[PDB]
Amino acid sequence: TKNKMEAKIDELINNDPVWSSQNESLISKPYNHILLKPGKNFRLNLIVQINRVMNLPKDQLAIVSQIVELLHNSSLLIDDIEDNAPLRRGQTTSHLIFGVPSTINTANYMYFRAMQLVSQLTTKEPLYHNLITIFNEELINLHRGQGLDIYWRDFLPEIIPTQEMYLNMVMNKTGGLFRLTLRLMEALSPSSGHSLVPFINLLGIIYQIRDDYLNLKDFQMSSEKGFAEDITEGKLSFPIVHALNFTKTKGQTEQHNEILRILLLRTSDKDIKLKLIQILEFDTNSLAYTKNFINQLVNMIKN
Amino acid sequence: KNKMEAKIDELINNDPVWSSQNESLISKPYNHILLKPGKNFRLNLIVQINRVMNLPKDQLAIVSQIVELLHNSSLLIDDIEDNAPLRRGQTTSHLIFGVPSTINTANYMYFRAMQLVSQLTTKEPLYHNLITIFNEELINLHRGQGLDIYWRDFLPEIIPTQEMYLNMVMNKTGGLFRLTLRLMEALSPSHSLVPFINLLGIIYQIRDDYLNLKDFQMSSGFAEDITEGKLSFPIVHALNFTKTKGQTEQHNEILRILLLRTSDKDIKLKLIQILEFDTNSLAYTKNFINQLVNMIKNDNENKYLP
Ligand SMILES: O=P(O)(O)C(O)(C[n+]1cccc(-c2cccc(-c3ccccc3)c2)c1)P(=O)(O)O
Ligand SMILES: O=P(O)(O)C(O)(C[n+]1cccc(-c2cccc(-c3ccccc3)c2)c1)P(=O)(O)O
Ligand SMILES: [Mg+2]
Repeated sequence: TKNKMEAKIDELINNDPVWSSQNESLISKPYNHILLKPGKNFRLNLIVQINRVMNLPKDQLAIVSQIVELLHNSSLLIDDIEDNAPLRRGQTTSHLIFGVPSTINTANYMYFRAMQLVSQLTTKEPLYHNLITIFNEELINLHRGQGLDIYWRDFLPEIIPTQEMYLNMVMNKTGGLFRLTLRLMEALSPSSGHSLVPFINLLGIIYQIRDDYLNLKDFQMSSEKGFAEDITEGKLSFPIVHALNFTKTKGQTEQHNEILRILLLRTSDKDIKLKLIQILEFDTNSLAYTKNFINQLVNMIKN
Repeated sequence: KNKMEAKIDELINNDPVWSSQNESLISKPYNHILLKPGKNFRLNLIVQINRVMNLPKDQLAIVSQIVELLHNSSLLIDDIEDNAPLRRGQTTSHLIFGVPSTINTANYMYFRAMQLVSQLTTKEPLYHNLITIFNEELINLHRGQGLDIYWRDFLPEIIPTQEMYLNMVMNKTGGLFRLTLRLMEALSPSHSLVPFINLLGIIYQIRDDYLNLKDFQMSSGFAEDITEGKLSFPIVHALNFTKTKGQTEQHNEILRILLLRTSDKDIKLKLIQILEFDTNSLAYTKNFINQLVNMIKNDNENKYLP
């Protein structure tokens, strides 16, 4: 009724928005699905290990953990949409089950739920301001890194990145969550000089180049060891970046172009992928180059 | 191994490298939607509201920028989520730069927006209030958008009621109206205008749902909401009306057309004719909007406005 309706609207607009625990469950489906995947012990082991120097009390360490786990899982949900990945940790990808729209919305929602947890880290406004800025800064870096990686891949051959460009993209893309985890911890430390940022930056780069490497190496050694999905994706991986620049430099026009063509196919044909990998093995010698580059990186730490 | 060790050492000891060219690459999907008019009515509302807030112009520019970023980014994401081919008569960004880049750019702008919040003030208490406001309304916006998408993609599992729909809108459409307002109120150097902005938000969304069908009916507007299978205000009224009146076949027929995700003009017209001739849903929505607007017009004791 013109009265009851106005009264109902009046009561609706004078209250916070209504949100039930049922509503919360319904929209958390994409996120709950990715949680079932393993790998959480080591990222927690990373946090733990790192704490053996930061000395954070345990309730605080646990909040950092929650923050990082949400950001990380949300990134994976989105990354998989962005890469059109059919699988994640041996399971069907969330966007294929619940659809791209819900998966995108849920992942972004969790970015903000993570943000909200930052206030549970302190009651001291000065520290709080610093933690948010860190949060803000590394998420900004994560997106800058991912944005370049995606652009190079989706607009290939518009830009053939050099090894230097690739490494700057990784510092942003992969170093983002590594630095975010460490920087939050270093701002919380009750310690008493320098940070482990440079170290974490190097760990990030070794992590990413090794990942790029094994994606091809595992497939080359065994078709049932991996799928070499980085090729299907058309990714400008470390070994690919070396092959594309080597070929251009040595004047191997045909090879340079065949590398691009296979990347642009977004193919899942195993033989075509194995051909590209053997091109990197025997012609550009990108695999050995990458293997050696990883080792040198690793020696920079162990030495 | 030292020239290589040297360059890595230089890399890991510096802030990550990011140039203005890199910034340009990444902004392309956002810039594309900028060629979209309307920015003035959104800034108008900002300027008009500022007559009660009176923020110093310099602070008003930053709020306005935070607002533009969030609104444009949310539209880029909205278009991917609805698989929309057009936005303001122009091809949507994701069809041009692809879905991957558009999502990433839109998300990047949410964070650029967030960074601008820290420049509204250096006062530590207030800053936190501003972040909290920001955080809370984005959360609401996603909850609402999440629920809207869920009802659409799971139909016919859940048919919302008018009440459920109104709560979804308070979260979805009210989020950014309230974010804008609440920020301005928190910064004001001078009763809350939040109730008024919520109503404005509800009016804006119902009217949006209404016009999407009316513009098509009065002239083949494409009625994309039908193609999208959206639980719009008229559709929600038609579904619950036929269910209550026990009109089983009309109920099912509306569900069937929505589930078709059809671009067929004749089929879309058939659904509209059900709404006009069977449920009288469009006339019901027209009336419902008028009533909401009257709540503002007949606000003599100024309960809602200042
Ligand atoms: O093969 P994908 O697409 O699953 C990929 O690993 C996704 N990805 C993107 C950004 C960061 C990470 C990542 C990898 C390892 C550890 C972290 C991490 C996350 C949080 C805290 C510490 C470390 C992030 C992975 P990639 O970086 O695009 O190769
Ligand atoms: O027709 P669509 O799909 O572009 C749609 O308007 C998208 N949408 C979602 C959320 C908010 C808004 C919106 C519309 C107009 C103005 C604003 C706004 C946002 C911030 C500050 C002032 C105004 C938000 C639009 P809808 O809500 O999904 O119907
Ligand atoms: Mg990836």
